Amino acid sequence: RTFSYTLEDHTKQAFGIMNELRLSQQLCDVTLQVKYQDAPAAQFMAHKVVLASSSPVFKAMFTNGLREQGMEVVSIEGIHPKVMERLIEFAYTASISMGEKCVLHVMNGAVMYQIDSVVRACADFLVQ
Amino acid sequence: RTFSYTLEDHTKQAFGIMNELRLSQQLCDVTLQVKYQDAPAAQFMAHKVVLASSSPVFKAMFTNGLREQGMEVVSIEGIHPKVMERLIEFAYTASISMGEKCVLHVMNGAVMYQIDSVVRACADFLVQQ
Ligand SMILES: CCOC(=O)CCC(=O)O
Ligand SMILES: CCOC(=O)CCC(=O)O
Repeated sequence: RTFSYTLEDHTKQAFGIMNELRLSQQLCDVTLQVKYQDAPAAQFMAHKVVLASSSPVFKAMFTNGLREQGMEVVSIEGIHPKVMERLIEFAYTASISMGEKCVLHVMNGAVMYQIDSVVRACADFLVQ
Repeated sequence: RTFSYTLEDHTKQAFGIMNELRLSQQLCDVTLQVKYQDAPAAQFMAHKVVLASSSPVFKAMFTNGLREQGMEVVSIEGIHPKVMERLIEFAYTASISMGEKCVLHVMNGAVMYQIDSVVRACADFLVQQ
């Protein structure tokens, strides 16, 4: 015979533990340093493979050229720290929540990293 | 006003991409050397984050002390490569499949790494016969 099993919500469970390690700042290999004009400088630790799984730009960024081993600090301009936070939070939880006055900004940052999922979601809200 | 959104199958999508990165050996930070008895040696590269998310044992051994961040080679003992390769494939696909005269072996390695999900499924197959 042959025996097969599939834990249905495993990915949801496994991703929740991935977010835990991200808040616990454990097993991280990248540090996003965001700098926007007239904005406090931010700093976001994350896992390269997790961001690469949610954005083709993060994936192409971390798999091309000479990459730092252990911990790679990546400088980032053109996106506000608050927007870079919601993007990471979506990648780690598959959920994104902002105010009415920031959907356009989040949508723009979503396009900058080709997170197509929250691009279309921001579109449905703006033109409701 | 507020806006909320939830990609329900996102976690399945991102895990599929993470399985590709494993099969392409890109961004991997651990290499598991599995030599069981006299079986032919085998190596499995993976991401410590993914393994820590599916196994509390892998999480404990990757998030304690000072690990040489870069590419850690870890020797695995007491488990057969065919079973190990399947536990890794479960961690990246959430699906496991093996033979009948075999459920005992992957249940042991699953118990060895505290993957309760597939431990109960194997136990519920031995009882049901
Ligand atoms: C330019 C900063 O404005 C924002 O986009 C704030 C982001 C947010 O509150 O979700
Ligand atoms: C000793 C290795 O045990 C196995 O993994 C058996 C594999 C199988 O029969 O499907």
